[PDB]
Amino acid sequence: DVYAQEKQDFVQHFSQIVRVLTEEMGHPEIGDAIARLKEVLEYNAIGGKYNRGLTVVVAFRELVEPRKQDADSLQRAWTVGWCVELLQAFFLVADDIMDSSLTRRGQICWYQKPGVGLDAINDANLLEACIYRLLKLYCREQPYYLNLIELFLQSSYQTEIGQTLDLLTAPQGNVDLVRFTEKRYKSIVKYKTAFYSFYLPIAAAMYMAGIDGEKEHANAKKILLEMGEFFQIQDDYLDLFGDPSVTGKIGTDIQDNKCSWLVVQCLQRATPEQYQILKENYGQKEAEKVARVKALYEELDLPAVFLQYEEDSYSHIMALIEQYAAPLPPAVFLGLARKIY
Amino acid sequence: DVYAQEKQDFVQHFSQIVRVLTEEMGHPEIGDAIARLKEVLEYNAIGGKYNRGLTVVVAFRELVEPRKQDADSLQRAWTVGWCVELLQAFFLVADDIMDSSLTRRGQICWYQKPGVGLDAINDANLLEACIYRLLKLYCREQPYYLNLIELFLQSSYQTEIGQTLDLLTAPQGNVDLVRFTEKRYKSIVKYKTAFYSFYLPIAAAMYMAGIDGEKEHANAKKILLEMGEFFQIQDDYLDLFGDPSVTGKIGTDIQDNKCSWLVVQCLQRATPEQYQILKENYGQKEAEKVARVKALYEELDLPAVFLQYEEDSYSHIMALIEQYAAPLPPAVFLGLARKIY
Ligand SMILES: Cc1ccc(-c2cc3c(NC(P(=O)(O)O)P(=O)(O)O)ncnc3s2)cc1
Ligand SMILES: Cc1ccc(-c2cc3c(NC(P(=O)(O)O)P(=O)(O)O)ncnc3s2)cc1
Repeated sequence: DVYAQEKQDFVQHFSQIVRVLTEEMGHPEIGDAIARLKEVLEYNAIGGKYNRGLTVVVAFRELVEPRKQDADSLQRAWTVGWCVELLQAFFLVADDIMDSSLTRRGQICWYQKPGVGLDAINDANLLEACIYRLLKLYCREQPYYLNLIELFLQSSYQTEIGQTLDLLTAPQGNVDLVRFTEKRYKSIVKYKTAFYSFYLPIAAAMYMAGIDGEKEHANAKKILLEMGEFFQIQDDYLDLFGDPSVTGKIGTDIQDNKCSWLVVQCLQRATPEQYQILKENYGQKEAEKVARVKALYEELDLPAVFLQYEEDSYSHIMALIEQYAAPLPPAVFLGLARKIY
Repeated sequence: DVYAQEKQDFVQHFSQIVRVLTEEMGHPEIGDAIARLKEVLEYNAIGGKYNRGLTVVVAFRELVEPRKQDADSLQRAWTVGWCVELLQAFFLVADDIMDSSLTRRGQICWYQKPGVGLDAINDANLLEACIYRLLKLYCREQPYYLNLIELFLQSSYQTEIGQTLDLLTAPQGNVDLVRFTEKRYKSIVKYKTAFYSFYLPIAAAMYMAGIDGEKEHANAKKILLEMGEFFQIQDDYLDLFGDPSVTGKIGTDIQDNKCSWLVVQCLQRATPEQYQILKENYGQKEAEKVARVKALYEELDLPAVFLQYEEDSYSHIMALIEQYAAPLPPAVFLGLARKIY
């Protein structure tokens, strides 16, 4: 991976991110808050694979004439990559509280730690605020400063809108399948995950590289939102049919009344007898009642529909790279495609 | 009031704010989210006196040569005033959840409405996001655009930091009076309320007027943070000794283990017998155990200490206006002083 090359340099820069967000050394009065902020950063922004933030860095290598990769330019790319990870950490701390999740990456969610609770709401907002403090501290003089601020702000808004739509669509506690439509599913994915996950990191790299034209961004967006769509559809598939060792942790999507790609397809493909069997069994705790939905999906050959979808989507993404990548190097999109397929 | 003059024009502009944040008319997919956003705006940003947002407008009249008050400049001042109110609504929706409050302005807190609950966390973040959407929609071309974005972002961070400090200082459930010190109290007030309440609206007016020098801002800040300090100390006093009719709703500060100005003074002024009587009775539900703290304050003549403090603070604020207002018209600060004293 072009990712395992930049990784150590990215994780090591985190120490600097933290030092600089804590050192408010002129103001001793707020010392205790700043220590809490340190703890929030370290618990919530560390632990994952850093795919989104690393993408900022990789794409920045690929886009900027290598003679303009002076030590400070890369300082800035590492920082902006960390900004994407902090935005992510803000979303997830807050989502975990809204979902009443227990763990995140097999670790206890921050709001469930003894003594944190709902104070995590302020902590989450502090994660988000750290983004603009870093952008100012590192990128204030740069011609892309305002472009980046607007990008991060816009990425928050799109994600929050998507979250609202998700929350209206699948309220934990209300089995209503009439809400689970293909259009709604696509819409949730695009706003809630694809913009920040796929558009944001590439677009940030673009602006840092001086590539600020609206059409270029619109062109990169069209490719990258499609990738985000596929990426989430594959997550929904693996959640149930992923070999749970190769994958991670067993999936709870059906139990949670999620607007999964699977239930969406199931509903489109269903005798009126089938819809009832789903109305009855979907969103339940009972293992044998989730084993029964798994069998209704298997019986509808949705794994084959998925495999069929994964191939079609792969050709489509390549047609899109062909058509919309220029004048960015196609490898910017292709590295991403390779990681997700 | 120079405030009751601009008020109707400010409240009426809210309809436009809302129309423009809802009309995402090109994107029908997100219709349901946008309707939820409308409901969140209307429930949480309407209902108070609009003192902070109005200040933006009043100060903008006083600061800009009246020949530069074309209909669009005032559109923008009304919008930026509404931005300050939305920032406030973000803080309060989120604080109410963190405090487990029941009502806000005798009305049911948004997170306690049937069907909202912890989804209010996303709603709060949407309130905050609306600020930057309005700034973009109305002020994108203006030379003060970036200055305003940074001001709002900085005001969020200061407030969030203050909130952390508050939460560490007075955890509901942990009677620890060793944390309640004058320095800590002042620090909480300055970060948590004074910056957004007093500095922010004037500073926004300043930038819109073209007054962007760092020293001018530092000068206005020094006056305005002092006013914010007094304003909060007066709130803590009225909370207990306010005639509850003239004031509003009876005060629960002692019950809630708050870092009130009153307990801070009480602790400084206390035989070691007194400290025990406070250690025992502070933070309790029982009416007769809150009636007992009220009597320990009365017995220490803290109402006289307050009256003494209010006079000293009034002279100090006037000395500060004299010294630091120039070259802004002293009336910018004096209108505020008149409203709070
Ligand atoms: C921009 C960008 C680039 C790559 C990714 C990928 C995430 C991911 C992935 N994610 C897994 P993880 O590696 O266990 O985090 P998940 O935790 O998101 O369910 N697992 C396997 N391959 C990939 S590729 C996500 C976003
Ligand atoms: C910038 C600025 C300007 C004026 C104020 C004032 C708020 C306020 C006030 N606030 C009362 P309210 O009028 O009942 O909102 P509170 O709800 O804040 O406890 N009550 C009486 N006078 C004043 S002056 C606050 C901030």
